[PDB]
Amino acid sequence: RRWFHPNITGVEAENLLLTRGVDGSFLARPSKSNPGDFTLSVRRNGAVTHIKIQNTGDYYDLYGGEKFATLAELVQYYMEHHGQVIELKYPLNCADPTSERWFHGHLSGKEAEKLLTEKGKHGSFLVRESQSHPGDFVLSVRTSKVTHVMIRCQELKYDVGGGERFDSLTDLVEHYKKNPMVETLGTVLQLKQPLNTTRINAAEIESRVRELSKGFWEEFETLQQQECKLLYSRKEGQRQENKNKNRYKNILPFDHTRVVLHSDYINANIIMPEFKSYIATQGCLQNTVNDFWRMVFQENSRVIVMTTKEVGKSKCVKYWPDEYALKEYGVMRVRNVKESAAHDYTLRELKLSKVGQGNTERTVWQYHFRTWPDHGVPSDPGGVLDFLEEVHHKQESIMDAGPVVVHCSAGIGRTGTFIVIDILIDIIREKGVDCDIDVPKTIQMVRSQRSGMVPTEAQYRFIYMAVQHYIETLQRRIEEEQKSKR
Repeated sequence: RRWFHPNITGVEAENLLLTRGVDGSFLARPSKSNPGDFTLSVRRNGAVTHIKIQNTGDYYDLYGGEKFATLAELVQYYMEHHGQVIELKYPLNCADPTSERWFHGHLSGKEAEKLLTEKGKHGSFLVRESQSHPGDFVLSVRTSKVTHVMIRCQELKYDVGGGERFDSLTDLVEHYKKNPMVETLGTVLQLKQPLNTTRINAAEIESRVRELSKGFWEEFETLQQQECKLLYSRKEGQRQENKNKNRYKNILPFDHTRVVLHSDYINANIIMPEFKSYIATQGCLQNTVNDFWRMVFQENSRVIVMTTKEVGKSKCVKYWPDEYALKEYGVMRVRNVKESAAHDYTLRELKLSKVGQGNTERTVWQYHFRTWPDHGVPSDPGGVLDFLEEVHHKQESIMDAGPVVVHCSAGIGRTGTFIVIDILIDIIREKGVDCDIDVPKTIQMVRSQRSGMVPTEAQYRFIYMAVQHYIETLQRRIEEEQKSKR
């Protein structure tokens, strides 16, 4: 993601496009006028146009245009499709390495070495600012030893002391990743993966949250710089016969992880924790109700998680019948047995069966979350955690249960937040308080299965807050089992 510039103004973007760019040149930058949103600065007829990209929480909405899952999918679309006519021809690469995984800057010699010893493995690397020589940089690689390679900045160009000269540190790292440096003793300085700083033991969660609260925006931006690596094919969703099956024509499921209906299409993806499964799907459309019940039956889904409220826009269509009423959705029959109302949710006991087959009947428990706000995320994660614990205990109670169907609007915002929290809290529930948990790495893993899961920093912070809250209730529980009470 070279076209994204994290620390530039609107005026700086115009100068960089007029002096170092041409007609068709472009870049992406965070909106300083409205935090959270983004701006697409494109050069046309020797003039710079700034187009607003609204990050609503559910999608990336181009002002007076189309809606997308990620900023990378927006850029990828306009570089090969029509239209705006404004053209996205040449991506203007960023010299700023601040948003990269491997960059640290603030780090020192002994500090980088201590982090590489415990957190690192063979091939772990980092780029830090030089202490003894201001302006220069240091590349520290683990291989079993830690090797330091100086990066000299000579006239805005970077080099290791010999060879090619690069415009940016990202260009230096990317080149030596493909062509690795050879040590004098025949050792190979492999740049396999950057040093993991985000990986933390679930006991030091409160301390990490404290650090990011003074932080969170820096960590989430680093994760957003990885969305170019998740540009998998979405051809099945692009089909003419599948266009109206999509709520948003560009937020499409990945072909390798999509749910194939054995008329085989549905905007849904199977989420597998690649280190309980989930079906991350969009909000039901009036023409996709039949396809939804085909998916629940085929995949043997027993728990449905509705993250959108019942009560001025449509996010999900009533795919279930009224209490005590029975409905036929093509070949599938749904019977609403009982509706249980809690303050945060509504539990609907639905009986799904194939028409003409009584033996195929199973109980599908639909959990309808209502307390979620119209705009933004709640500050207290207690309500969501009590809901997910109830969802997990219902899922665990059923013997032959398939994936948990989770849906919102585009099936990427709330769906992504609810799935990631449930994955992370499942590790803490099974492996106890002492276990390794990585928030952005879990999101990136979920993101490789469905386009842009967890699109906002507020939703990213909410996961950290929900994980911290869940560990605290667990810690208080064990402490209470040891408490003298009367």
